[PDB]
Amino acid sequence: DLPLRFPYGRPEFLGLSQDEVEASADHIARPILILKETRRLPWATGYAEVINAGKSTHNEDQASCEVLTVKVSCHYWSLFDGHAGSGAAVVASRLLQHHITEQLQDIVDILKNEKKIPHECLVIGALESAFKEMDLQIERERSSYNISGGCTALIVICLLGKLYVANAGDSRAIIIRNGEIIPMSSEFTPETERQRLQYLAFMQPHLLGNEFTHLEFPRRVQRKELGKKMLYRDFNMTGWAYKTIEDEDLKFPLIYGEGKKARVMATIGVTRGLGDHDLKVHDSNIYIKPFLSSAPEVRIYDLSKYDHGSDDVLILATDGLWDVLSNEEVAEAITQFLPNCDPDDPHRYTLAAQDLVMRARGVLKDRGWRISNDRLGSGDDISVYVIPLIHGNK
Amino acid sequence: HMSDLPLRFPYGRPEFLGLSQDEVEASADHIARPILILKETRRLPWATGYAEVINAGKSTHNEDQASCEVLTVKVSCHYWSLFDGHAGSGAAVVASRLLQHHITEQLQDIVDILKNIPHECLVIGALESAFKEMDLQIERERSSYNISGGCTALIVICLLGKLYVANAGDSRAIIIRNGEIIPMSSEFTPETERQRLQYLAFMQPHLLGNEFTHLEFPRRVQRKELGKKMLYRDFNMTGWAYKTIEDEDLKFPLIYGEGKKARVMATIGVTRGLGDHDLKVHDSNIYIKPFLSSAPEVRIYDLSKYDHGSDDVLILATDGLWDVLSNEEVAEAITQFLPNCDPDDPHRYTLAAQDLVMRARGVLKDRGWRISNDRLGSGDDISVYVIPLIHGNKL
Ligand SMILES: [Mg+2]
Ligand SMILES: [Mg+2]
Ligand SMILES: [Mg+2]
Ligand SMILES: [Mg+2]
Repeated sequence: DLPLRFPYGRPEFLGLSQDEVEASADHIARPILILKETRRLPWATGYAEVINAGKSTHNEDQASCEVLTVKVSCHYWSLFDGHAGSGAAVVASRLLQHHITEQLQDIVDILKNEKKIPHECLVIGALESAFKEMDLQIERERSSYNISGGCTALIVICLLGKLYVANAGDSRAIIIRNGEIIPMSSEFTPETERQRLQYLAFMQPHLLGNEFTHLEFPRRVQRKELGKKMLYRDFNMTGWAYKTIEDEDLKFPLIYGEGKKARVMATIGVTRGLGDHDLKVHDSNIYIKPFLSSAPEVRIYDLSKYDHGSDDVLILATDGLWDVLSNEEVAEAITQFLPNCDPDDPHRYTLAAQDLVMRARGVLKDRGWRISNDRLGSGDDISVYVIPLIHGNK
Repeated sequence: HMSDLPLRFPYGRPEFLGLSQDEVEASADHIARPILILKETRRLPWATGYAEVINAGKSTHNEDQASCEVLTVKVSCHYWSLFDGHAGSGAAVVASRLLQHHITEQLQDIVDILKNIPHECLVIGALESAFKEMDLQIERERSSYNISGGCTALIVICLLGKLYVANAGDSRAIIIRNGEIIPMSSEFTPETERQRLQYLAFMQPHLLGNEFTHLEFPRRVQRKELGKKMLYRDFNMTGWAYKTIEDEDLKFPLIYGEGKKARVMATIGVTRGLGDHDLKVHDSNIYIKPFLSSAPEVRIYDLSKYDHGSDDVLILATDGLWDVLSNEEVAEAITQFLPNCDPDDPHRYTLAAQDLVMRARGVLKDRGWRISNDRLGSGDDISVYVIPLIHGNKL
């Protein structure tokens, strides 16, 4: 009905032209696109991506990477895993950096120059406000532009010799530094956020629409067990204890499923990010957005405290990577791939990124996408940054 | 009112001290501040050490309470507990007598699973429910008995070779194992709980009674700054950003202060525990209890992954100790003291407990109580358990 805020596409730094773009969206070939060696990114950052194995017509991942000027320079990398549409992810790929820039400008003069407030806390609050302000802008432009769906957001900035990794979703950032894995992010899923979700449904039961219960049970409760004792978990418990099933325990659980496929209100499997303002429950007028948050967790890495080698890297990747490769596998692939490349070859990290995507996507024969050890490959969109920390050395 | 009701229990010191009430009287001296230790004639489970000392004058009674016994689930469950009472001794006395019965009963619900979802998660759950049920019982009995004030609750059980440390308050548990400090709990303060507190006030603004705002500011906002930009911090923020000050920012902050002066609606400086069901904001009608919680955090230490020594101890203490002694000073004091008593001396850990209390309490000057390096001594009630992990070893 309404116009697109921006045309759909792939990251601008891939310099694709719209016929290249549609050769990319091949669900059976799944071509791995990489940054052309002729186009260098900040810090010679490597990038690689690939479309899902069928579940959405378009690659709903997006990514932006550039050097911001704050009136000081600020390096920037972003990944947005869109869902239920490409809209939010494209909008955030273009506009979040503007919000980050505006928030940093409020505080840039404190940075170059009664609760005591460290300067990092100002930078963190600028990122925190920037995510909040990117939402809101999506919220208010919903009714004028077709900004479909929702997206997670994972961004990194390098400001004054520190990395700030700010995550609101289930993408993941890790540093691989001389083989050790430094996690720079945590995921926001119905699993990791259960207590927050439960407590909010408890404090505001009208958000459940008399269709869900905020209590969590080992398996689905059917009227079969009404009046029997059963294990339950409330927002205040990490553990389990017994309760007599008392009618309302019959409703669909607010949190259901195990692990990576736990879902809030039978609908969404990630609890933070942007968009999803009008997202409702399957065939229902219950809104999901009260339960989601745009608020990112922000972690800091001081680049000045370590002399990083050619192989010490920050990996940014959407769940498409991490859904099949552990942190340890990614570290093993990185540390085994990069020593085979000339350390002064600017393409190194793109090829490392291509290696990671390859190892998560796999090869399609007749048994579906398989990676190493005959494991199912990832059928999701996969986007990978490989950021060489050697260019952040003081 | 509660003042018209009889006491649920008479005031006393921990039962296991076997103090006659002449001895109890002798112990509530605020000038000599006598350090009470466990009589060698009364052994505690695991030869557990215990020492305590009354506050320097800020309340007529020692408002700490402590309970130590071997419970039986119908299996054996060792139980140590500290309650830092406030605004009265009633909650802490009641909790020191009745929380164990809630624990026993919640454990009975899962005892058959234990000796025949991970099992730890069931023990954890029982503790979390027991705390909720010890509150609630206080909440109902409130109407028939004078269960004054509130208290924090730090408890430890040993069940089937694991220690569960359930903390709701600002007492602290640490293991000192071969000189290293293994933290077994986190305090629940207006600072550590800021975002929970702010978000609850955001969700339920009626809890502020139009006297408070949920936003935090680097200092108290003055009316003079209406319309100007100021750093603020909201519930979803760890950092600070700018905002224009808008009338509602002039209300008194929900969280204001730093360290132990940090307070919630200018009334309470600890945010978890039992009791306080009728606690109200300083001169007013705003109830504090909606922001309080009885839910402990539970941490597990597996007593089989390590063959513990004579000097490997779990230290439980109320903030009377941790307010003037850091974890490392406590570790310094344990590792310096315990090597100097016969390993087979059953009074070993009570003496270490006493030494900890004494190192926190200090000596009396014309200026007040001072510890080492002319530092100010603790003026609070101090209660310390030294629990020797050697008694938790395999087999
Ligand atoms: Mg997606
Ligand atoms: Mg994905
Ligand atoms: Mg007290
Ligand atoms: Mg105290």
